[PDB]
Amino acid sequence: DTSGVIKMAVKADRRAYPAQITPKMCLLEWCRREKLAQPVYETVQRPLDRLFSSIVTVAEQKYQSTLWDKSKKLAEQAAAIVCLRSQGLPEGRLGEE
Repeated sequence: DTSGVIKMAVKADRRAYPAQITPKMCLLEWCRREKLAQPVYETVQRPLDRLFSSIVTVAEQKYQSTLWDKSKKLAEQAAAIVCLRSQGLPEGRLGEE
């Protein structure tokens, strides 16, 4: 139910333009709207490879990509995508009310 880790093969990409909606923004809005504690990101490293991964915790469930990134920032975005994408949520859409 809320134990272990949910995983997806996700590699995040850099922002195409500075005003782009990122998966991290979508995950904050979702947690806000669902009345959940904000996401908690935890960095995992493979220093010999200069590799990074991130585990994101949302509603007591851990989320993580199956892929490592050279960027800590991109690994956090990848963890956010797995969280959204595995739940059927949009990763580039926010509400204007």
